[PDB]
Amino acid sequence: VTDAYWQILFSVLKVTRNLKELDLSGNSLSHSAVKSLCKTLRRPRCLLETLRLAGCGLTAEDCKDLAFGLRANQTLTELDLSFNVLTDAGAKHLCQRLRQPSCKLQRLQLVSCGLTSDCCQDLASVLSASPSLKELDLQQNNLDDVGVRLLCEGLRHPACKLIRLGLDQTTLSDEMRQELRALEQEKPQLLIFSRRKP
Ligand code: NA
Repeated sequence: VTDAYWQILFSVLKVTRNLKELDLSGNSLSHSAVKSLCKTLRRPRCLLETLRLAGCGLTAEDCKDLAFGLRANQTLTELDLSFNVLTDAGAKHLCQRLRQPSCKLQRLQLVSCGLTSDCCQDLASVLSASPSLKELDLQQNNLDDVGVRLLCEGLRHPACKLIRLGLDQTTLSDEMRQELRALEQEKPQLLIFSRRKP
């Protein structure tokens, strides 16, 4: 799918009304496509509350353009970036924006994005300073005890507001698992799920 097409597609979006959910999952988005989309997100009338970019071929550099295009947006509440090789570098660009008080995302999914323990400090930073984040899906990533313990510091922060955290506990030490279960009692309304655990 060619750049000229994308360019015209995102121009059609700016002039259609009460379009509140954009779902491009499955479409490979070139870097030209990703920059165009950053423009439709930076028009002040962007009525978009849900943006789904799962399995689109996004890379770390696309996260920079994405976080930049959302600096002046306070309407978007769902973002799906699952199934893109974003790496901890991509996740870092995103966190710098999610951590802003101006950003009020509620649901973020980063399922299967190639994240490791390296990004958990930037994630915990979001956890302990986000005014509206209620759902963070980190399933199907390679987080170990190093990373999860940094997440727990963000979870225990009295400002943290998460109610659902998708997190695979497959390779965590039993010490780690116990820390996670103790946190069910310090934060009674946080649910820690995993479709990968029976
Ligand atoms: Na925030």
